[PDB]
Parts: sequence; structure tokens; C-alpha cells
Amino acid sequence: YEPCWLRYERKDQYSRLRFEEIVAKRTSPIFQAAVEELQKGLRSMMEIEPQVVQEVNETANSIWLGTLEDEEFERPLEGTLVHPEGYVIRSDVDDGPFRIYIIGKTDAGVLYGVFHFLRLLQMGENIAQLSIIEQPKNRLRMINHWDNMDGSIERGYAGRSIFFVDDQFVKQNQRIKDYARLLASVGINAISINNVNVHKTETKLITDHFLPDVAEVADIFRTYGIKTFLSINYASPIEIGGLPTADPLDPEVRWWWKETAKRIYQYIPDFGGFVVKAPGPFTYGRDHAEGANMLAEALAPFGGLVIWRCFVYNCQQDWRDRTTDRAKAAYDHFKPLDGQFRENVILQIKNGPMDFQVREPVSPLFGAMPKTNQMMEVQITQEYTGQQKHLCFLIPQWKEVLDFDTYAKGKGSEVKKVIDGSLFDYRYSGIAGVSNIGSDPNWTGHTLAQANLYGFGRLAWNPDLSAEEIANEWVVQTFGDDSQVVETISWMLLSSWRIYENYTSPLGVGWMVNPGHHYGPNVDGYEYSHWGTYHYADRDGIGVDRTVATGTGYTAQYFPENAAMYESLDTCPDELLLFFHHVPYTHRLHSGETVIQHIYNTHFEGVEQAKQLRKRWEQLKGKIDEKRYHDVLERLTIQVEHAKEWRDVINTYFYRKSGIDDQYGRKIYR
Amino acid sequence: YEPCWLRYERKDQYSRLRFEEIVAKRTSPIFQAAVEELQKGLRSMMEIEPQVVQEVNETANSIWLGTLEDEEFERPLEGTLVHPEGYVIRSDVDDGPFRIYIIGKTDAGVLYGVFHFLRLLQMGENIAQLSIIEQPKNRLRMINHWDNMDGSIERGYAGRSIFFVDDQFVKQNQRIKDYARLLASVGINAISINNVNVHKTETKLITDHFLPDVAEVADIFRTYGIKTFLSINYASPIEIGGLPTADPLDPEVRWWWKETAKRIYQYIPDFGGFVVKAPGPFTYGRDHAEGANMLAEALAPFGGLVIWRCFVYNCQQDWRDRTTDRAKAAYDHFKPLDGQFRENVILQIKNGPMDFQVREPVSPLFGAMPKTNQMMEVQITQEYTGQQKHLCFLIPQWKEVLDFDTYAKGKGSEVKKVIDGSLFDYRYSGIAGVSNIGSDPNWTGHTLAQANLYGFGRLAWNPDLSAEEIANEWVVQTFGDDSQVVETISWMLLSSWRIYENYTSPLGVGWMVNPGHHYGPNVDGYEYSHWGTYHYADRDGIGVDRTVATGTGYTAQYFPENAAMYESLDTCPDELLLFFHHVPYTHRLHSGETVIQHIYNTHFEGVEQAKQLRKRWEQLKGKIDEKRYHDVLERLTIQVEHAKEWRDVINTYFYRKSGIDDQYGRKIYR
Repeated sequence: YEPCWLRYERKDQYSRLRFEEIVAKRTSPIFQAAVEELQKGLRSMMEIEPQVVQEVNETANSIWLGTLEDEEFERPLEGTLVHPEGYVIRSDVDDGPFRIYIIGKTDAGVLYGVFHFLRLLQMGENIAQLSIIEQPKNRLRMINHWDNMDGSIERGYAGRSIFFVDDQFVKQNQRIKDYARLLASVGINAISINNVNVHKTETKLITDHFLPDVAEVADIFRTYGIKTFLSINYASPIEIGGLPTADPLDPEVRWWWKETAKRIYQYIPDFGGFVVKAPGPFTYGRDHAEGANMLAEALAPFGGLVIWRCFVYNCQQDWRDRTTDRAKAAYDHFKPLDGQFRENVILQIKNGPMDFQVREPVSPLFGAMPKTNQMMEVQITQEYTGQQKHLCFLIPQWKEVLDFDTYAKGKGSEVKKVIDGSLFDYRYSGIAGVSNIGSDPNWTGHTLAQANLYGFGRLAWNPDLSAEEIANEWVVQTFGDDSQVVETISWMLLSSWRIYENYTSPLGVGWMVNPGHHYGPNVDGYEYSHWGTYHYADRDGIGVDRTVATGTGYTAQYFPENAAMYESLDTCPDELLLFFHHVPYTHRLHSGETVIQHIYNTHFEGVEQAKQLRKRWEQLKGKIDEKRYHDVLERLTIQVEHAKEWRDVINTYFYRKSGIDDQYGRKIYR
Repeated sequence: YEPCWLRYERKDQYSRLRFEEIVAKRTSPIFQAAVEELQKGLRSMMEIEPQVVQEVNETANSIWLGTLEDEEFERPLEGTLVHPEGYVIRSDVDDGPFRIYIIGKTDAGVLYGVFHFLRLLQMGENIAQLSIIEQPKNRLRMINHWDNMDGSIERGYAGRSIFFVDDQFVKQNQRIKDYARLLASVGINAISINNVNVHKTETKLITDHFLPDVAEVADIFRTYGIKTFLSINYASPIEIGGLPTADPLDPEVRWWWKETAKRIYQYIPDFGGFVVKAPGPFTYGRDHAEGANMLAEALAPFGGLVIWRCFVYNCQQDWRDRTTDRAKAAYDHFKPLDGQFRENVILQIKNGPMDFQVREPVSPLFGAMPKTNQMMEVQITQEYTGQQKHLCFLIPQWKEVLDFDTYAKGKGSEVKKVIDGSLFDYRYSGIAGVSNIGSDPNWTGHTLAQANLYGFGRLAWNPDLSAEEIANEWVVQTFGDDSQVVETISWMLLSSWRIYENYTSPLGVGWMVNPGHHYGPNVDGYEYSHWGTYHYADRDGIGVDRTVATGTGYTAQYFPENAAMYESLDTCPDELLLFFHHVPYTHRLHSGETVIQHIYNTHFEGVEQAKQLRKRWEQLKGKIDEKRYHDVLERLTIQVEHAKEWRDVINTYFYRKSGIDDQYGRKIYR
């Protein structure tokens, strides 16, 4: 498999460093991982093999690794560190030997500092006078795996599970170690290794039969500062506990979970906790607080956390009833429960109120629960964004969500401030991303999708990083510093999401995908289903009326500033118009386009743009190794051909329904 | 499991017969099966146990079983028998002991005669003066199973396979024997036990590893006059033969199949042959004649037959191209090959040119290949006709197909005359039906679906039987002779197909089903797919233009009389209008309804009719055992609720597209 962004490509003779020793003040597993990474990077890039020592040699050029407590003289900069995972990197200002100090608040801080130092070297930065201080914004920077133990991965487009096979754990762990290195390099500090939809075999991950293996995996992740979590089956008491119910208020059920927690911590002392998708609490007339709190109480004595997913809605909605709105479900179910959740419970909410569509407005829940920890869930695997066949760099979208001002406490109440816990002083909060990896040699199916995993980690560490700099870092580390290569791949990445949205669902209405696998155009795919995902297109217009005045009243879930913006047909942003209003095809957008012509325009032009992505990539031939050049070219060609299908299906569907021809007379099949 | 129509319900004291002996002139396995059936029927119904003897006792009331060669005095009636499976049943005209003679041309004839005699008793017919002669019209009266060896049944809605489980054959064969009795009772004389889509394990049914088991099953069917067939994987030479190709012209491939045939016949001397769905012949640039003839040559020395399915079409068609027509594919691919097929090859063609839709015009291939054996394939399992949740007695539809005059040789060239071989003097021909059975206790999922299997056999024996008499026979044997019960269930059966069509796809255009499982409404489900199943509905009209004048030219595949009827917008029957013409919603049908109002009418009224089916059944409570009463009631309620979904989805889709309201102001959801 590929090293992804940790290539540590050999430098030319004019870009090397002179170091004789690495001073490791600690011998903990995390320090060993940090030292090993430093040795690997310096050897591959610099062709040097500094000796690892435990005390500084005042006359040797060295890289010093330690925590504040290991310092001889604690300087002001590192003295300002408050976050456990924070660190400082600074070059000694003396005129003698060259010394680089990597000072972490804790061991994990040293590890992240080493990765940062190595990132600087891969990017060819001048490290003669460094003065860096970094502290992560989000406490939880997590990855959710949807891997099944039979090897399949739900919504996995990059191969099979690297964790399981034949209802067992894989015997080889070398790839898990390399995966841990990739995650740690971008600051990811938490991971749930199994599908949130817990099946028969997976339910047993919390039993003695599989805990030894879970512990072996946790041991590897622990060395890289990563806490391990398990997704659980709420009905476990029944399925494997032999109890007659799973009711969270049943005494025996409560005790069963306490005993289960105790058992897990005997194998994994620093177990992170449970990720829960939920026989469930409502099966017994209990609410989410009662259901989550029961699990929270079981984990409390051990410091474990309960990550309760808010992806709850009536999966049996009637398309006939336009008064019911799936988009309102999450808020209506959890908002009223604010303040009733135990302190170690974190509500995990998707970026949008529906289901990871190419574009969805921000979930109203963010900013609405001052007394309840919250963390956002984003999807790295491209379920509705191309399935790694189409290129789609998700970082720009995630920044739009993170930078969305909820106005919960007036201007300056961005989503990022909600989930980083600063706005409401949340004890536990952060962000989680659904893994896009698999057994494929390139890990992500589409070589360029590696940028989404890298980018997720970067944003999790600091949401303020620009999409531009994240793309630049990833391209340089993965493909080198040739200015043409960097500018071209960066442009491809930065423009990809808009290009894909252009030829898929219009103006934020979402969906229009084939049911089941969710890949490809099918305008009415779920239009008459019971999933609550409708566009209501007819011969005169299209869109969901989510207004308070005449619609579902969904706009009222936002604070006044945003509620008013979406409520008004005139101020509602074009990009989300059809998610909030039902309008005639002739309605004029802010862009000046009628709604119907906008549909035609973006679909015809989106294909043209996809062809440009391919053309620009082809111009890089000779500057990229043949293997990756062809791997990506193959996918770009697949993208162009499928984009044509998206364009024609959508254009024809709307021509057949609206009867309005393309303004420019471009080809729409009858 | 249920005895279905072979209930042999105990008669009252005033409806019995007096018999002391059963004279069995032969001891062959088929004769033993016939005698055993007679003993079972007479004991259960009459409460008598006649002694089985081999010579007539001139003073005893007896039932005589034998072939012409066993007769002491061959009377004129039986003397006219020419078909091997034919028989005569006649009461002796003497004034002494009562004697019933069941005379068959061959042993199988005696078996079918015994079932006929027993059918007369179940129906309470007066047998004092019988004079019956029966000869089947179709040489092949076959059942195709789509069972997989893992237990699943493709498009199976009546439970799992009764033949396989865990990639093995079931150990218990008692149910197979009872199944054979059911099939033989209605004259079915051939069966293919495995799915036409042959997977990995199933490919091995033609190898020594599974042949012993196949032989055990064949032994059971043989006792009931049923020949056994296997569906084969055309690529077997590669998958299990170790050869580098499956090319029918490759010498080694040809020899491999010859050796395979030889091996099979060593286990099953009377093996029927292969059913083939086809790496295939076209994979090597060979045509269907070359591909089928190679297999035919392998089976020829043993008397085996090759049943070559004509379900061939470009499963990668472009919806954009309205010049290509999937409906024309079968005819265009096989018509030109007429006269190039070996004599033991039979082309199996579906009743329609598409894929078992509720209504399709007759496949043009019937009547178009004078020099090629043909047999029709019908689908008993209700894939697109309700999946045994909705009631749908298929006999009326099959009669419409069988009675369709192709005019191949002028008036009187009905499809039934094509497949019974009389029109073109086919050596081997007939009809095959895709099994609707499964492990469910009632065999068919829907108790009343038992009528479809029964009815298939009756029509296979004699296509001239009316739907009314077939329904009457089935109801009486299955539910008794209460006049209310008979009239009610017969009415339900006879009206079911039209009722289901009423709320599904309109005017013969077909489809409008959910993709994948094919159950339920989804007007645009496959509308933009590559399967060639389109209705082309837009804001102005709907339908496929299959005319020669302006369309695909599909009408030209029929002989002049029918081609002209469909070609003209004015003469084309309403029931198939949208299959042949693209028309405006305002187009006036022969019924006087505009096309759009017809859609609304049949969908609103179809639901009303479904409610009536349920109401009529409820009125029979107390006259049917509680178990079956509730089993059927449960399904009828499921039908009514789903019918409402079909009605509303289709009505709303067309209101949204046409903008034309229901003439009567009935409820159409916006």
C-alpha cells in the first residue's frame, strides 16, 4: 500500500539538515513512536541516522523531545501551553550547535509536534529560526469506521475492511500501525473500529470472546495517542446477555451494562467508550436522555464516554403529508432534552439535518443546546458525493459548515465554536468523520481522496486553516513541489465539489440519486418513498416549502438572523433555495437565472468542467509516477462519462416536466 | 404443509362408491404410484380399502388399470388413442358388477387417468356411465425452478427451496414426493430443478459430486412420469472443466460436453436434457444456433433435449436513443436463424417480448419460425404481478396469449397451435412455467396462488379449457362445494388480474415498479436506466412509438393482420395502446376516456375492487377453516393497503406531470 502523505521523499544535496542526535527525555510508548517516526523521516528524507540519547550533548546538533517537566529551563512560549495535546517547536537562539526543541504539554503533544516538524521538512520550510506553538481546538478529533466483521464496509468505496475478515480480526497488524501513523500525523485522537449498525457478530465485540483482539488493536492505537471506541448494539442485554428486555430503566439491564463496562476496562484501561446508534429506548417508551444516561452511568466510574448519534427520524414518513418534515426531526427530538443528559454523553449530529447530501443547510441543533455536549459528524466516504469515482475534495464544504454563524449568542457564534466547546463551555466535544479507507493499495479508492482524510484531520485540529493551505500541504507532501503540479492538483481539489454539485441535485434540494446504492442520477428515485426526501417537482415548479408562513416551519429552528434569511424568498441564498422554498421554474435567482435555466446551465457546464479536470491532469504526465498518474486518469475518465449521464438524465427529466427548452439550444434528449 | 387441491375430503354417506378390488395389470414404478394414489384417494374420500390384484374377478366391483396391451378386448374408443400419455376412462355397460376401466396408451397415461378419475370423485361427478378420452395437446408441460443451492429462490415469494439448503440437497424427500404428486395430478411431465442463472455451486450439478443426489431426485420424479432437467452454466468447460475457453466451436469444448452428457446418463438414463440461459457463445463471436447445436450434439446420442431460452437483449441500452427497441430484440436475433437449429433444440420464448409484465403483447417470435421447435415460458411466480401479496389468477392472461391468432398460416394460427406443434409439425414443443412454490406450509405464499400452479398444468394439458372451469375445479377440490364458496372464490380468481392491472401500469406500457425487488409503485423507477423499459411520459403525453410510420417499427414483426391493427392509432386496442403509440394525455380511447382520465379511473376504481375482494372473502367466514381463512384475509388486507399506495403514487405522478385533474374530483395528493 501507499504511504499517502507520509512519503518522506529523499531531498537533493542542497535541502538537507545536519543532526547528530535525537534527545528523548522519556521512554513511554508514545515517545518511542515519536522517536521512530523522526528516525524514519530523517533517514528517508535527509539520509542521516542521528543517535537516540536521553541527555543533551551541548556540542552536538540535536532535536530535543520532552514535556515541560523535562525542561532544564522553561521558556515563556511553552509556558503558555494549557491544552494537554499542545506543543511548542523552537530553534535555539544560541550561536553554537543547532538545536530544535519539541516541547509538548504531554507525551501526545510531543508526538504531534514531531509530525509537525516532519511536515515542515516535507514541505521544504526553512527551520533555522522556528518559533511555533500549536494547541488543537477540538478535544475529540475522531474517525468512525463502518466496517463489518465479514470484511465488508457499509458505504465503503475503497476496498474491504483492514480490521476484519471472516468474522475475525486480521492476523497481520502492520497495516493497522501504518494507519495509526497516518491518523496521528493529522492529529486524530479517537477511533471507533466497527459499523454503527452493529450486526450479530459485531455485537460480541464487547464480550470476552473478542476483547483480547480489540485490546491488541487498542494497544497499537494507544502508542499513537489514539483512544479506541466500540459501536454497540443497544439490544445486547437480550442478544448476548440472556435478559428479557433492553429497557434502560430495567434494573437488571442497568447492571448488565455496568458489568460489561467493567469487563471491557479490565482489557482496555483507557477505553474511550461507546458510539451508539439507537430493540431501543423508544421500544420501551423511554427518551434519548434516559437511554444515553444509562450507558453513561455504566462508563462513568471508568471515565468512558457515550457518543449518542442524533440521526433519528421517522423512516416511515408519508410523502402525501407536506406538513411533516424530516429536516425538523433531529431538532424536535433533542432540543427539548437539553440539560437532561449526563456530563459524559456527547450528542453526535451530522453537518446537515438530512443525510450527507452534496449540499445541506447546517443542522439547527448546533447552537440550540447550551447544556448538552455536541460534536459534529461529517462523512469522508463519498456516499452521495461521487463514491470516490468522481473527485470531491470535501474540505471547502466542511469549512462552510464550521464557519456558519448560528448567532446563538449573537454574532460570532460559528458552528466551530459550538463543537470546540468554547461557546458553551462543553466538557467533551469535537468532530467525527466517517472513514473513507479500505484495503485498496491507495487506501481511499481514488488516489486524490487521500486529501479528504488528511484534510479532515487538519480541520479537526484547527478549523481556521484555509482550504487552500490544506490542499497545498497535501499536494506537496504527496506529489512534490513542482509549481505546475502543485497549482494544478490544488485547483482540481478546490474546484471539485462545486463541479460535482453542478451536475447533480440543484439548489440544495438534494437527492435525485438511485435508491439503494445511492450512486448515479434518478430524479424520482426516492420521490414517492417513505424516507421523507422529496423535491416535489411538477410541471410548474419545484422545491420544499420549509417556511413558517406557508410551509413546514423548519426555518424557525434557526436563530432569528438566519431564520429570516431563509424565510424570505428574496433573501434566501440561491444555493439552498429549493431546500427552503417551492418555486416556479421561471423564478429568477440572484444570479439572474430562472430556476429551470440554472438547472440546465450547471449540468451542461459541470460536464465541461469535469472534462477540464481530466485535461489538466493529463498535462501533468511525466511529472507524476506512471502508476498514480494512470490510477487517477482512469477515475477522471470514469467521472467524465458518468457526469454526462447525470447531465442528460437531469436535463431530460426537467425538460419533460417543465417543457422549457435550454436557453442556448444545447443538446437535451427528448 | 397443505395437500393443496388433493384434499380427498371425506364424503357424506350419500356420495360414496362400492368397490372391492383395484386390478393393476402392471407392476412398474408408475403403476405403483397410480395404485397408491387410488388407494389414498378412495380411503380418504370413500372410506374403502379395495384389495389390489392383478387379474379381474368377474363378480367384484373393480377399477381396472392397464395399457392397451393388457386389455382382453380392445374397444373402439381406446383404439383411437395415439398420444403416449393419452388414456380412456369408461364404465362397463354390462348389467352385472360395476367396473371402471382406466386405459392408458402407456403407463404415464394410466397415471394421468387415475388422477382424472380422482378429480371426478373430488368434484362429486356421477361416474355411473363414464366415456372419457383425453390426450395432452402439448408434448412438453414443464416447470422451471429458479431455486439456488443456498436455499434462496430467485424471485421466490413462497419461502425457501424445497430442494436445497446449505449448498446441499435436502435429506428429507417426502415433500419432493408430494410435490411430484401435485405436478403429476395436473399433467406436468418435466422439471428443471435449479435456477436458470447458474452460480458457482450449481454449476457442479453436472459433476460426480452432485449427480448421485440429482439421480435420487430424478428417481422420485420418474415414478410420477416426470422427466428431470438441469439448467447449465455455458462456461462449465472453464469453471469446472479446466479448459481455456467455452467457445462452442473449440474441439475440446465440444468433446467436454459430450463426455459430460455421457456421465450424466450413466446416473440418469432418461435425463431430459439442459435448460440454457446464455462466457457465452457471443463471447466468441458465435450465434445461438452454433451455441445451442453444440450442446444438442452432446445430448443427441442419449435422446436429450436442449431448451434454449430466447430471453436475450442488450442489457446496456441507451434511453436517449428512441430508434432502438428492446421489444424487437428477441425476434431480430432468432428469426434469421430459423432452420439452423438441430432437431432436439427447442427455443423457449416468454409470452411477451419484454419481461413478464402484467400485460404485454404476444412475442412476435411465435409463428415466425416454421422450421424451429418453440415452447412458451410463462411466469407462475408473481414477480411483476403482486408477488403473492396481491391476488392474481394468471390463467385468463395465459389464455389470451394462447388464443392470440398469429395468422402465420392465415386465420386459425393461434399461439397454442404453434407451441403444441400442430401448426408447423414441431417434433418437440410445449410450455414451461416458472415455479411459484417454496417451503411455506401453503406452498405458494398466498393460499389462492395454489390456483396458478394448478391452472398452469390444466392449460398445459389442454389450452382449450376455460378459465371458468379451471377455477371451478380448483375451488371445489380445495374449498368444497358450498355454492356460495365456489361462486365467491371463483369470482375473486377470475377478476383478480384485471383488478391488479387496474392500479398498476396503464394501457400495456408496463413497468412503473421499484427497481431491484420489482415490488410496488415507482413510475420512473427504470425510466432512465439502461434496461430499455421506458414509457416516455412527459407533460403532454405518454407511450412508446413502436409504429413503422414514425416509430421503432416493432409492429412489422407481426403478420399483416395484427401489424395493421397495432400500427393504426385508431384500431390499436386500448389495453395495449401505450405499448405501441406515444399519445397526448387528451387522446380519446375506444372506451371514450381520455388517456389521463383512464389512468385516474382504473387506479381509483382498482382499489375499490380490491376492497370488494376482501369483503367477499370475509363473507365466507365460517365456511372455510380458520387457518386458511385468516391466512388469505391477512394477504387481502395487505393487498388493499398496498393498492392504495399504487393508486396514489401513480395518480399523483400523472397529475404533477399532466396538470389535468380527476374528472370526478376524487382525492389526488398534490
